[PDB]
Order: sequence, then structure tokens, then C-alpha cells
Amino acid sequence: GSVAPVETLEVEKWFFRTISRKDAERQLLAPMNKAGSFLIRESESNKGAFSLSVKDITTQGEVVKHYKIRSLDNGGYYISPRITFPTLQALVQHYSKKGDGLCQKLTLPCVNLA
Repeated sequence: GSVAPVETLEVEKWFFRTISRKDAERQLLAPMNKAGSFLIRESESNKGAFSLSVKDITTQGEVVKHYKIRSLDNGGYYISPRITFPTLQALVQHYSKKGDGLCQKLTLPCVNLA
């Protein structure tokens, strides 16, 4: 059949850029999603580094989360030095079914609005 322009996998919600901290948080805090819906915003001063927001549905009152993903040349990305992955997507694969210490395993990358 026809060739589609740019064979897409995701590149929406989970894989985001350097949106403001409160912006990425605005999309998770929405009642449209829940704990596991994430944002992986970039560090705008990054050495290939990212960051990550998660909807923490705690007893305090629906707060996001914040993590520090450093991009390794020899290990892709790491948040906890114990858990490293060759790329964020391998990080977002494992976390989907088992957050593994993130206290919030992924579910659905926010609410696609485009």
C-alpha cells in the first residue's frame, strides 16, 4: 500500500520535550487520566538528559511527581542508578507493567490532544 509520512510508534505524551514543569503537570493532574500517565520532558540545558512527571494519587491530594533521567553513553537512561535502560523507551516499556520503584507504573500516556 501507500507509504505513510513518518512511521509513528508513539512520540505523544510519554515522549515530550522541555515543556514547563507546571505544564507537563497540568496534563497529568487532569481528571482525564490517572497514576501511570506520564510526561518525559527534556532538560533545556541537557547533555541528552530528560525529566519525568507522574500523576501521584496520594492521600494528600492528587500531586504529580518529578524524576531525573540522565542519559548515559554507556547505559541509555537512569533514574535510579540500580535501574538503567538503553533508551527511555525501554524504561517506558518496563515501567508500563511494572513501575519498579517509581511508585506509579505507567498506564496511559496522558490524554492525546492534537
